[PDB]
Amino acid sequence: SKQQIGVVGMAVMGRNLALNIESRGYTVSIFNRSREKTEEVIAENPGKKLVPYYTVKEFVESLETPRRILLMVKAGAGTDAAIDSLKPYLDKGDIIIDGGNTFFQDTIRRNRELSAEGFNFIGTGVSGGEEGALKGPSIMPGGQKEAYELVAPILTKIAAVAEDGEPCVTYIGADGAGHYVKMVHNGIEYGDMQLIAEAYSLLKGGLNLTNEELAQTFTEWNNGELSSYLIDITKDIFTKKDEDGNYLVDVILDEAANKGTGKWTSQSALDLGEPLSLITESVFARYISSLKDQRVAASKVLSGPQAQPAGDKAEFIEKVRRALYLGKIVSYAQGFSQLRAASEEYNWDLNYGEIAKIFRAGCIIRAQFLQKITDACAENPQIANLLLAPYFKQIADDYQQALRDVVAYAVQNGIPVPTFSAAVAYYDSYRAAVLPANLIQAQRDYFGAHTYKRIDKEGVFHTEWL
Amino acid sequence: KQQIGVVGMAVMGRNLALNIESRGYTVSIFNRSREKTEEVIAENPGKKLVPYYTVKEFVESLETPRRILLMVKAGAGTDAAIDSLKPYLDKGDIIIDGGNTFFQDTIRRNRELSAEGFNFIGTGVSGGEEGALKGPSIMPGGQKEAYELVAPILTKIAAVAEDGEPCVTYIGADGAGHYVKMVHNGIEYGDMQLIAEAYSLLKGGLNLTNEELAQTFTEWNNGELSSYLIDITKDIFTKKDEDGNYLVDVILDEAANKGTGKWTSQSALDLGEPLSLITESVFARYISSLKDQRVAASKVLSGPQAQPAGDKAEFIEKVRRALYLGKIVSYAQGFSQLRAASEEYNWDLNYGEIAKIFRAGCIIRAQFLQKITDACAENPQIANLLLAPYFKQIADDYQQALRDVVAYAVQNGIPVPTFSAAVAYYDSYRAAVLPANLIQAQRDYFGAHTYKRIDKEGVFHTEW
Ligand SMILES: O=C[C@H](O)[C@@H](O)[C@H](O)[C@H](O)CO
Repeated sequence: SKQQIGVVGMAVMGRNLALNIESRGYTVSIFNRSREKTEEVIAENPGKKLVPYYTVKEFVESLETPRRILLMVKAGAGTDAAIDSLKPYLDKGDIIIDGGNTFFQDTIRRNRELSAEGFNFIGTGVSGGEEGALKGPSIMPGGQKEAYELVAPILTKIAAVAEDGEPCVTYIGADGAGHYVKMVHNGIEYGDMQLIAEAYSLLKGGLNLTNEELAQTFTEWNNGELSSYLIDITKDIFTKKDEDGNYLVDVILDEAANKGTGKWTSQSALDLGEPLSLITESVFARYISSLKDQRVAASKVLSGPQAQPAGDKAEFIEKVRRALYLGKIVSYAQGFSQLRAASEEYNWDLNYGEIAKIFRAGCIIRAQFLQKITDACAENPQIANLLLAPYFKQIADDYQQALRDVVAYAVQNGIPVPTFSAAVAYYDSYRAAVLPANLIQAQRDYFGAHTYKRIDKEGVFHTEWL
Repeated sequence: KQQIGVVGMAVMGRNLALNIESRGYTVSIFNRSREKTEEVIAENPGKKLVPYYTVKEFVESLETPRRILLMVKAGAGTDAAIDSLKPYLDKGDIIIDGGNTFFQDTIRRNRELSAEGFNFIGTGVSGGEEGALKGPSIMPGGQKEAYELVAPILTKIAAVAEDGEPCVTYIGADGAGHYVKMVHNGIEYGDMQLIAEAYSLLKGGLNLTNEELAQTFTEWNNGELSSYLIDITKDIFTKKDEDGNYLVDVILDEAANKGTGKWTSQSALDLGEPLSLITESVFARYISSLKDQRVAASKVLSGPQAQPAGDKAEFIEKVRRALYLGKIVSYAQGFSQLRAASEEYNWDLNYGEIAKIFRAGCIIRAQFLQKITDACAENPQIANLLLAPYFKQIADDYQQALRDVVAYAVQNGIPVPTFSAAVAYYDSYRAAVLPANLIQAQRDYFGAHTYKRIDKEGVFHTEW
């Protein structure tokens, strides 16, 4: 007997994807380079149609042809090694799906090489954390359309489904487009978590709310326009205690770790000429959190102010709420503008409304907010920036004063607000018909004879400033 | 024979050649295009410049160990020029690439050439076309022995600081010099953006005329802010268009850079360094380049107008203080990046010596660099310039002005990305506890990533 699909990589996401597939009625072969993990999965899941393999040769031979193999291995060297191991055992026409968090340029190279060798390849993002991998993640596949059609049925079976019944999987585009979209999802996730962290800093620093009051505040916010998976889990985190009675949030070390897709999104913004300030400041905020020993030392020598009077409690809470929602809007406007720049550079003809649609459920950034983006893109598929869409434009009209008030309060109080700060600076630069870049261009001409253009005549000019 | 030859007669190369000749040396010059070489000779009669029209004759014209300064445009024309030189070189010869080359390419070339018995010095040269001619800041990395062999020539063509010291020094091995040149360029983008925000605040908040802006920048240039960029800025505000109007007001506000301004920030991202100010400066150029989008958005989006500025002299002083403290933060971030790069690429950089060669010749030259040199002399392995006594004092005295300026700008609709980043960085770096505890809790909740605790050792995971 042979199984229908095989999964390589039994760390949590891959094991949970295998169990997700088996839960839809499929029989699944599994393999992992560290064999003891495969034994663990079998011991922990008696009764499920998972069949373990302990060599790659036997794993491949166990699959119905054309084979469908999903790889969920560590990005980079590990993924290339897994593919190189499978190759000698495959038949032309076999289907390889790389669902790891792979850098998109690696997928463009791999798609080229494997398609030339006659394999059907799909590089796909998978988002949803441990629970979404098990129950239904967002799935963003790229590659040749013929390859996607060979796996669309199974990907649809395992993907999350939106409340309107639409599966959270769709063909993203050619070659590396799917892994590029997964990277941008992770960059947006970094930005949403830093925005929430700044709201927490503001409520705790400005109002001295207790953890119970922070949980109540996030619960109320989750009942309105801010409802999202990240705010829903935050409200839970603030009441969790350990075996001794300590709130976990207060004993967890404030050193935010990362696995790269945050840095990759920002490095891509820098390559594409996109001003992706909010997600990039979120990466830098994780980086400075990781300099804990330096911060502890500096906290003992550098001076600063104390928090200023916050005024009426409910009014302050509502301003922070409005600052957080408008901050999100600015972060996503920057992220979707980057998706357009990447689509143009890499020739993907991305469908932005469809990307937002698959993020309505499954993924970590899931929220009703994604329907607001889906609808703005449906109305204007090539909209240049979400801030121009009526819904977003009007929220900015209504909420920008709260955001400005919150940033001024935080700065006077010494509470760091890198992303709320960045959101104001971006909104005020994007709407500015004239910026002080005229001076920067005059300086470059002065010290380096770089030439500049004029607003009243054609051509390039160079001046003797003295 | 000549002690040194220059390859590439575009403007930078020809100027370097004239600088060297100006010091008393005879210089062999060569160029891929016979024309430019011919053009150069004509323009400077009497200057000892010996032209060669073949790479072979060019190389044989040089005293061993040969010193060949390569000033072709950083790109693929560099590997082409080296490819053409190799067959005529002898073991021990030295190729010196003065292009604005990406440091990883210099690391590759230095490794490849060494294996073939040739030395390779990748060097930054800062100062502009004019600086190259009169005295640039020179930042060379590669084999130290090769550097010491050509150092007599470099020390005579470099700019000189107040204390008489030439603005050149051995930076470190392989690509260390081109890495430092890159960071100098990142710091230059940060200084220009900080000045641009000060201009925005003075013009939008106080409605200063160009004459008043020039007067203000002149006064600032007399004190601690003294710098080449502030000196040229007051000249720009004084420059009138041939019709009595100011030229800066008709320049298109689309800031270029040419695909290289992003390198410092990309390296910060690779090294784990929070280089927010310089990076926001690159993003400010990127958004200025999206002019069609900005004009479209300006017809749709709403915002506040400038708020009452209050006393004029007080407002100007607060902006001055904000500018100086913002520069301190930008350099603190940049020197911390130099330490992380030194560790990653194994260079054992001397930070005080790097600050010393930036005192003159380069675009960021300013009195300020001496304060950094002083701090590094006292403490060569200082983790961050904010910890040095002089800088901690300025931050204690000027932070309130910076905070007042950012709050004013935000209420007024005036974008201040780098002043904003400076406050956020200062308030994050001094914070013993940040809200990253919630981020770690979230990562453990949704992806079981585990977390550390402040009261126990080890990695923990919670069934949330
Ligand atoms: O937050 C950063 C995590 O290190 C990173 O791994 C991703 O966010 C991942 O998608 C979580 O599953």
